[PDB]
Amino acid sequence: MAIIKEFMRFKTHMEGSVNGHEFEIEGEGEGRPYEGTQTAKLKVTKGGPLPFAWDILSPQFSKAYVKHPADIPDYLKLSFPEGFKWERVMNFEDGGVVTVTQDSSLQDGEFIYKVKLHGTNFPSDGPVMQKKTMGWEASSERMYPEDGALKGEIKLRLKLKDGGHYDAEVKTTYKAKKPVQLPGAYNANYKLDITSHNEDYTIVEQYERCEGRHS
Repeated sequence: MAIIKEFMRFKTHMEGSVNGHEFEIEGEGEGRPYEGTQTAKLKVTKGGPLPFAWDILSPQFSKAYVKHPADIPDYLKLSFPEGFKWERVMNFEDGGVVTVTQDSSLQDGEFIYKVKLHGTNFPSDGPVMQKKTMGWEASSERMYPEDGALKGEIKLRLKLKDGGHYDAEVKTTYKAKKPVQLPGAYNANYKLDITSHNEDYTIVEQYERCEGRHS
């Protein structure tokens, strides 16, 4: 219940199910919220090893860490200490769907994230269930004010191991727990990398850089 410092830590917990496969993940991260950089270390605590591509989970692990110029109100930083919630749908090009709900708060000097995720309708021979993906390309989320919340739309592109790409259309609503100043439409430009992973992807490290700007 405080301020966002130049250096901030986070703890995260995810409960999810993908194609009937139940799991939980606990993680710890850190970064520079005003620089727009962060890292996270995630561990599968239940249901590992996962039978599907880690990549569908990585974008679910932190919008307080977006670099904003002074002219674009930082709605999601402004939401603290009480914080914000978001809800997302990812529609993959072969019919697979992920939905996610998340709550973000600031407690005792650290961000606390709680994530719930459903994935379903991934084909058994597709790249997610066959683990044939190799990270996300850099992307730009179009952010805009609507219904008193901040909305985001992204066309995400997953690289495939054997060539080509696999797309998801992503729509998210981000809502502060109390009214704070919304921005005009802008672009949130992300690069998310898996920096390490053990054999079976039960311990994974990620890095993300995100900066908001006007096009």
